[PDB]
Amino acid sequence: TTVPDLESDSFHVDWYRTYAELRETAPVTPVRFLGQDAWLVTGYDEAKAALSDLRLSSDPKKKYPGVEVEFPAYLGFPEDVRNYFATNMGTSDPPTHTRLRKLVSQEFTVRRVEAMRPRVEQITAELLDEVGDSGVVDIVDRFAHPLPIKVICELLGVDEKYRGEFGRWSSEILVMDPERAEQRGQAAREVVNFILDLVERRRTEPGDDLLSALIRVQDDDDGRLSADELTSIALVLLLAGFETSVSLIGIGTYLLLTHPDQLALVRRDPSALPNAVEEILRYIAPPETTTRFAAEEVEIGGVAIPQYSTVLVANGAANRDPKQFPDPHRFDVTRDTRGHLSFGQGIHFCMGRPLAKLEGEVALRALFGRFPALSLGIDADDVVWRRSLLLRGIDHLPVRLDG
Ligand code: HEM
Ligand SMILES: CC[C@H]1OC(=O)[C@H](C)[C@@H](O)[C@H](C)[C@@H](O)[C@@H](C)C[C@@H](C)C(=O)[C@H](C)[C@@H](O)[C@H]1C
Repeated sequence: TTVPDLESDSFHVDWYRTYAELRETAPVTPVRFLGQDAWLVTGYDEAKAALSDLRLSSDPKKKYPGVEVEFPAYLGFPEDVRNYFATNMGTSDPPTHTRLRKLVSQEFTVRRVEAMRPRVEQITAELLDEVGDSGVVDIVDRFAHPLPIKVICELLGVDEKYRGEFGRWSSEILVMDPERAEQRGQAAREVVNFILDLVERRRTEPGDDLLSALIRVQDDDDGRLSADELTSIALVLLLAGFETSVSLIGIGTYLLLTHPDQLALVRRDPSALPNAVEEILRYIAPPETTTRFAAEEVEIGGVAIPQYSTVLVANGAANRDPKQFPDPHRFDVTRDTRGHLSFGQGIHFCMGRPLAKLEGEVALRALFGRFPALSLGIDADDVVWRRSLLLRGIDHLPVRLDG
């Protein structure tokens, strides 16, 4: 009877209990969000099927007779701005998707990511060197945020003097508040103008960075990245390239800090960090929901999703489905996390997984290694969770360097 409003506090306050209640009733239920009807998928089997069903399109640019396609994530976005944000792998369906992903896969490799390991370690050490030996500091502004932003900038050839503004615009983009739709759309245009210039500079002065490489990437069959494709891929790589890791590092720091046994365990055993990263992602997936558009009627979990429906796959909620992950509310750094959906599922499976695990592992290892008595600077229940279903995270986290 009562259709859930994804804007309500129920989805930002102890929201996993809310997901649990829904999943129990119907793993595929109708919901309201940003003034339109949608379907929320909270069951694991259902979410995995949904992401595996190509009839559920990822392309917001496709047009359908009498329909006005509206992806929640592009709230306040002019059409040209949307196109700049949506002409990449994550916003494409095969065959376009296939060639774009393959072309980008030729340069965004494990080798290139591993080559960065030394940089990630040095950047991590320099940031930690600067916070001191004691007292309180905001681990986000001083570590979780600056590390990923510097790494992605180095990967995409973004000179130092051009790194002080986009962080602000990206932040605004993560929140989908109807009240600030205009400010959100304007932050998006700034990002677009920033990318257009970056591409211009890189075309004019090539380097050994990923963007320079993508500008040259080609293949007999796949062809190459068109100007629009190159610009849009660069844009997403920039944002998705750091915001996710910022969430991972912040949430991971908070989780380990608020779970004595898990904290104590990690401090005693190092080789437990890698799986901890996986469990941190399973427990509180940054990309809580991922959007899809039903190009045809699609039945998921026995529910007929009508054609033209907006579908929100609750990746995060799927990771807490007790049917897939027993005692889903227990943060256990030793649990077998195989199968979680925090990196997606299917053809759109995260392309940056290698880099994310590298950053998370290097960051958490260094932080908890450098400060053995690190502790939260506030009560666990007082942490402020970013109000976003697009990318969950923590934007301010006080910590006591010496306990
Ligand atoms: C912990 C960090 C990360 C998480 C949790 C994460 C998660 C995800 C998820 C859920 C998807 C699937 C989206 C969908 O199904 O529509 C995805 C796709 C993707 N991710 Fe990540 N990601 C992370 C880091 C990265 C990084 C560091 C980069 C860039 C350097 C990146 C680039 C991409 C790209 C380009 C895709 C598009 C895949 C495609 O459509 O073929 N990711 N990511
Ligand atoms: C504002 C809308 C966009 O969001 C962002 O770029 C966010 C900053 C990123 O954190 C998102 C959440 C990523 O981490 C991945 C899950 C998906 C990504 C790779 C896509 O391709 C996807 C089309 C995406 O660009 C849009 C949803």
